[PDB]
Amino acid sequence: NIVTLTRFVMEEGRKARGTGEMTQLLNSLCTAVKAISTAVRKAGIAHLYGIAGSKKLDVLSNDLVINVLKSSFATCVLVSEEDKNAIIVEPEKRGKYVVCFDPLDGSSNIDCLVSIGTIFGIYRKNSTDEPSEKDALQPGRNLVAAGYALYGSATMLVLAMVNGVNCFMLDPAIGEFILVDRDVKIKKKGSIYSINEGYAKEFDPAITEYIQRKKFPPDNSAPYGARYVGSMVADVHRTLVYGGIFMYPANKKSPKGKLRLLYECNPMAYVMEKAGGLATTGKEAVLDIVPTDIHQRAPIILGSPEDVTELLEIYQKHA
Amino acid sequence: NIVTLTRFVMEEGRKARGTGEMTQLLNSLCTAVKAISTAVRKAGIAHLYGIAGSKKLDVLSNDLVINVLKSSFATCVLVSEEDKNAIIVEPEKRGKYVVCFDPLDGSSNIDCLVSIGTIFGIYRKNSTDEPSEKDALQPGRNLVAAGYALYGSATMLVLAMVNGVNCFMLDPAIGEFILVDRDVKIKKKGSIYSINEGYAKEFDPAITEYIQRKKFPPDNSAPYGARYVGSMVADVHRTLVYGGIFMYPANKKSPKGKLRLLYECNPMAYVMEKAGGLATTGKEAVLDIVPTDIHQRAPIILGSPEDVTELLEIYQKHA
Amino acid sequence: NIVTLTRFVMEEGRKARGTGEMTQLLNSLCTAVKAISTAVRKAGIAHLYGIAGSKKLDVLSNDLVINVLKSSFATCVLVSEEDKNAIIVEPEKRGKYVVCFDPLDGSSNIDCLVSIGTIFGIYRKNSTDEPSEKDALQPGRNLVAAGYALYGSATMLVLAMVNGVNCFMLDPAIGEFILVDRDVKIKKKGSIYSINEGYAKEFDPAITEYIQRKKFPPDNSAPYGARYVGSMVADVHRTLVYGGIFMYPANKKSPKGKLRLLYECNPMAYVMEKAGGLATTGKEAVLDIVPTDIHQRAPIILGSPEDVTELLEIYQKHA
Amino acid sequence: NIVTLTRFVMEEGRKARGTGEMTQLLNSLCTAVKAISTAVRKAGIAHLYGIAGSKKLDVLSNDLVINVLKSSFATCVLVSEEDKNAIIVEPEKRGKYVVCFDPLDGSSNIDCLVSIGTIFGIYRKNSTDEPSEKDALQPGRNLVAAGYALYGSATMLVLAMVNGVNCFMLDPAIGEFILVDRDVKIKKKGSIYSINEGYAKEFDPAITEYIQRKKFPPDNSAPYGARYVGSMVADVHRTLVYGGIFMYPANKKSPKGKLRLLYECNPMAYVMEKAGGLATTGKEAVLDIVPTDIHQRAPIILGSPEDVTELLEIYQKHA
Ligand SMILES: Nc1ncnc2c1ncn2[C@@H]1O[C@H](COP(=O)(O)O)[C@@H](O)[C@H]1O
Ligand SMILES: Nc1ncnc2c1ncn2[C@@H]1O[C@H](COP(=O)(O)O)[C@@H](O)[C@H]1O
Ligand SMILES: Nc1ncnc2c1ncn2[C@@H]1O[C@H](COP(=O)(O)O)[C@@H](O)[C@H]1O
Ligand SMILES: Nc1ncnc2c1ncn2[C@@H]1O[C@H](COP(=O)(O)O)[C@@H](O)[C@H]1O
Ligand SMILES: O=P(O)(O)OC[C@H]1O[C@](O)(CO)[C@@H](O)[C@@H]1O
Ligand SMILES: O=P(O)(O)OC[C@H]1O[C@](O)(CO)[C@@H](O)[C@@H]1O
Ligand SMILES: O=P(O)(O)OC[C@H]1O[C@](O)(CO)[C@@H](O)[C@@H]1O
Ligand SMILES: O=P(O)(O)OC[C@H]1O[C@](O)(CO)[C@@H](O)[C@@H]1O
Ligand SMILES: *[C@@H]1CC(=O)N(CC)C1=O
Ligand SMILES: *[C@@H]1CC(=O)N(CC)C1=O
Ligand SMILES: *[C@@H]1CC(=O)N(CC)C1=O
Ligand SMILES: *[C@@H]1CC(=O)N(CC)C1=O
Ligand SMILES: [Mg+2]
Ligand SMILES: [Mg+2]
Ligand SMILES: [Mg+2]
Ligand SMILES: [Mg+2]
Repeated sequence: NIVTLTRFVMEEGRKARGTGEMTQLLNSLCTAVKAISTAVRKAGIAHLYGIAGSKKLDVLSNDLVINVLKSSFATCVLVSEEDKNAIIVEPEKRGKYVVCFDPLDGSSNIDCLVSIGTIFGIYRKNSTDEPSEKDALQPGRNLVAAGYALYGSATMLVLAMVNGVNCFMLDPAIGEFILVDRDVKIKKKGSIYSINEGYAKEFDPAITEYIQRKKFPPDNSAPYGARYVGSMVADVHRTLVYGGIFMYPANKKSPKGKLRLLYECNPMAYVMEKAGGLATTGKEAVLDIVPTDIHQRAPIILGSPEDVTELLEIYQKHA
Repeated sequence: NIVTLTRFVMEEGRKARGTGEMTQLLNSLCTAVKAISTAVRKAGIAHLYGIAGSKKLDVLSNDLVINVLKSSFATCVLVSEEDKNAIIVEPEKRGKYVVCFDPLDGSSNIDCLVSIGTIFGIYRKNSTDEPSEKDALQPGRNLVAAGYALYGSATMLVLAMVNGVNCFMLDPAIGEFILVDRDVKIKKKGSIYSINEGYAKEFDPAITEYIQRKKFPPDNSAPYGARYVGSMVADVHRTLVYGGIFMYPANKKSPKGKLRLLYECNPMAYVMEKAGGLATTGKEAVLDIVPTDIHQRAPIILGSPEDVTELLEIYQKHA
Repeated sequence: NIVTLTRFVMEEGRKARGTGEMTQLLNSLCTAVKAISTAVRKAGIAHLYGIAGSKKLDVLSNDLVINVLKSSFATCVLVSEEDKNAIIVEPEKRGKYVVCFDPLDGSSNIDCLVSIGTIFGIYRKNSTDEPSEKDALQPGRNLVAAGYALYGSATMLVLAMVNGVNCFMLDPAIGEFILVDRDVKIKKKGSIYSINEGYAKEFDPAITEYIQRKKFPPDNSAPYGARYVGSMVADVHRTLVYGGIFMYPANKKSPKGKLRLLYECNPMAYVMEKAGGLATTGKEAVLDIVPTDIHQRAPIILGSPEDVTELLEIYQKHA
Repeated sequence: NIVTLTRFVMEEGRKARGTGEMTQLLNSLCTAVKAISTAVRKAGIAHLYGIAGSKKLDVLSNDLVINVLKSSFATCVLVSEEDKNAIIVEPEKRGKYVVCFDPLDGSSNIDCLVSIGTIFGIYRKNSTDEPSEKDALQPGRNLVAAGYALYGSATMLVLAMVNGVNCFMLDPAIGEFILVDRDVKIKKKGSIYSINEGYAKEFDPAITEYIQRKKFPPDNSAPYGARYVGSMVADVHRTLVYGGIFMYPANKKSPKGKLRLLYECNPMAYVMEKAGGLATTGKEAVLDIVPTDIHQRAPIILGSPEDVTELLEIYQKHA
């Protein structure tokens, strides 16, 4: 039997005996992602170019996520990469979930048709205080659900929750995601490393050494191949699906790293851990950082455990 | 006024006073590419997964190109990356054009949702001999038309002919490509370099030196950023659209390079030259190589002229 | 706030405090209908016509409904117009719902591109006996849910449940139904009558008289217009949405009428009553017939109450 | 070999040795019709209903036809049901063709999801005068091409030209029409008659008699079935494809009939004659009427020759 995402979410919801609030939240997200995907793939562009005489994607994207999420009646605080402040949802529309998201990531690559994606993280609100931005400032270890949709050759939604990681391909003919990979586990050790080497001159010494190992294995094994798409979601997904390592460590231009903690790193740290991989800054597990700002950045190295561990040891060694 | 690809091909055809054979050829290709794109984006996958109880993409892809091209009644010799021998078309279906193509490229990246593409090159048959594979063995300088379709965030067809390079976005809602960039010119000098550094230990000395320049500019300018998707069509298109350099030089694993001369390098060499860029092996212009085998490989460095020229000078210097 | 069908079903489910079984059932149906719609509108037909070298719609249709419904884990007995016997679902896949449906209706009109549709009725299984066909033999008054999807200019799903009738337009771009008409009420009296007059010579005398009234109003009011598409779902939907009357009374060729009781008449009788209209055979309310065979037929007159009542009075008068 | 509409138009163009102007015209139309079809089937409606916070179909429809047709550079005078005056195209955009069209017909049926369609007729401009509305006032016998697209269960384009009638199904997955019926011939005699009987009290005496024959065959043959969708394009297409007769004769409300001569009747008269059928007002062949106003109406009876002839004889008899 074929399993759609809507059924998958619904059975899981039933299993956990939820009141169905989170299920509605997940149904919404899932709707939002289909709307973004159709917009990404440029359906209807001929209208912009005057086919009948007569918004930018990342703005449209953000607006779909915000409106559809408010529509779920399941959230109370949203954080979007696109908005300077946490969005507090209106009382009449308020539920218990806090959702951090990046509506459209890798848009420095929309002119180039580069694979892009949406990243989401979902927290339960615990405090009884009138909902506020501090509700977003929870370490990633407290995620209830997290994943991303990727708009690449095809569109996939990957959703990690307490019980594993699942990939659902979008069948754009019928507007339905199809379970295709169940209980996904990253391989222990990979063959690909993924970093922007253009920063070779700002790299710290453990990264420099690690890059040399990959190219000239001190033990005379096969050198890793290199891949760097420049879309976190594209690169992380290849990592998840094929193994290897993905790095965005701190550099002089970005001394606390470049990627964002709340709505890029953490979600991906979460998918990686439930898939058996690791996600570190080099000094600490990503998921254990207690954030202090909703747009805080962090360095991140993630992927196959043996690989991330080999780099951690090099950071350790450079005491 | 909006301009579709079908109208663009047709006006150009009219302008050149063609008998309309090449126009039919280009209309077919354009159809084929839409069929591949819908298959790439996985429409109808739910059927494979048993939505109603009850082929691989690159095989499907190849079959669409062959059948649609035969359908144009405009070709006599096809070369596909997927077929060991040139396909000679049947007399009743025979026209004057020779088409070299790669039906689906970067499929080592379909499990990973990596952007993939189709690359085509079109030659006129000149000899009067019964059509044969030697009809494919023409230096790329003799191309009449060439381009690629990219299946990335969105689908684009790029078509270069004697009079410039044009990009047409696919609007999947109505099955129509829309002219979006006219007369495209690569910038003289870029900021991105694109190579698989995992081969750092097989690289020849001009490549090694060039990579160091990009990372540590001897003149203290800004270091290039690195991008490597691992799909020739994705990487070349970013190059075309944003400038920079793309390299696949020879290595010990691949001593004559890896990419294919007839249906990957040449088409891209052609798009690059009509867009004002360069495409060299390091010793000679790609388009001037007289091929001797339909699956011959060549090293290729291509992109922005100042950039390719800086590398050529380093090859020259290492006399 | 926009309301999708998935959210609508889910909130209603929550409201009724269901265990979510019926919700899964309704989610499935809703999926099935999108798959049928894409097949109806002929996506992918080029493959049948050899675009890459190398089932009938109503068979495909039936198979989608059966497989997707089994997939819901919510049903135990299915009745399809297409299957001679009730389908008993397997124990491991068994739930409490009995679903009578017509997978694709008005296919005598697929060669002609006539609007066609899917009709469904859902009963709860009450008896404790090992599920069997008698579980389908429930008067329509016991329906829990019922409606149809129409594949006409656009695709609409209409769903009637205890609390009213709702119409959801399919947005085929994102595979999502959008609530567009809430709590739909048929108008008391209409201006259109819908019957196949080609049977004028078999018509009983109350129908003959009623047809004359519509054309030559004995009171000198405006004569009704006539519409007869020949697709029950098309004609009933126009009735629902614009008012008037729809008739398929008994004739010599079909002495108990032509339409089917379990999976055409009853569902439509149910939509009509919750929308404020009537559905009679001429002697009794359709919804009160206790069926004795799963493929039993019945005469049906349905639509706006004043209109159906005017015809009932004529049947009464012809004592 | 599969045949797309674009190839079909192009080969025919080649065969007739056209300069390719009409080919561009037909390519445009074909594009326009795909844009209308996607709009009809309501892709993107969720945007109207606020999926991201934040025109009517027949207006949109009209605008697509006008802009795409101007885009062909092939026309000089357009007549649309929607515009009070002929549209004269601008000199820089001017070609030789006159196109009469009805952008979206049967919209009195968009609330009801009734099958609707677009009807077009194409004339060559013969006079040398500065193009004007009299260029539209040509009897239908002078058509060069004519047909309609139908938005019904699926979308079909039917195109009649001097050499026969051809039907092309739209495959919405790839935005391509597929030849499915070649050289279509209506059957000599049919079994269906199609008229709005609600006008029984205004009908002239030959229509009244003809209707009685269909229901009570004076020769004791089988009575015709009745079908009346209320969309000219739906009813005419069923007629073409299944045979029978379609009538919209004059009534007191509409003493010169209701349908329009330039952009409904004539095109359909033309398709019918090239398919072997007839199209009469009852006194004269539709195609031979010399129109005097661009929005002139005419009575029309059309379909299978034996059938139209049986009605003509009854009009003759009622001397
Ligand atoms: N659809 C679902 N899938 C997986 N887990 C869920 C789902 N719904 C609820 N849960 C678990 O049950 C908790 C409470 O559910 P709720 O009543 O929906 O807020 C959630 O925070 C999850 O831990
Ligand atoms: N559609 C077209 N676009 C651009 N150039 C064309 C086109 N059709 C023909 N040409 C030029 O005219 C030559 C002969 O055309 P043909 O008669 O189509 O083989 C082609 O090889 C091209 O050089
Ligand atoms: N999604 C729903 N929409 C409307 N009514 C429902 C829904 N789910 C359940 N109900 C009502 O609750 C009953 C039991 O629900 P269930 O536990 O899903 O079988 C159903 O038979 C309906 O009467
Ligand atoms: N694509 C076509 N299909 C069928 N007939 C055509 C086509 N193109 C041209 N013709 C015939 O050739 C005439 C002149 O063509 P043109 O030069 O396109 O205006 C047209 O009016 C038609 O009679
Ligand atoms: O150009 P850089 O510095 O290598 O940045 C690449 C990163 O930038 C982003 O687009 C911005 O978030 C990421 O998706 C991607 O990983
Ligand atoms: O793994 P490598 O050796 O870097 O190869 C990448 C290249 O391989 C291909 O997929 C094979 O043609 C190209 O599209 C791409 O440029
Ligand atoms: O040709 P008839 O006898 O008027 O039948 C029309 C009816 O037939 C069906 O196609 C068969 O169920 C109905 O949808 C429609 O109402
Ligand atoms: O309601 P009536 O008078 O039967 O009109 C039906 C006709 O009206 C139109 O919608 C108006 O052109 C036609 O397509 C159709 O044949
Ligand atoms: C496209 C445009 C751009 O600037 N890049 C990032 C290097 C792209 O991929
Ligand atoms: C996906 C799968 C694979 O092996 N790679 C190439 C390194 C992918 O991108
Ligand atoms: C199409 C084909 C057919 O026989 N009819 C029913 C009268 C159609 O509508
Ligand atoms: C829909 C709405 C309307 O008034 N009718 C025409 C009788 C429809 O079909
Ligand atoms: Mg981001
Ligand atoms: Mg290749
Ligand atoms: Mg039926
Ligand atoms: Mg009209």
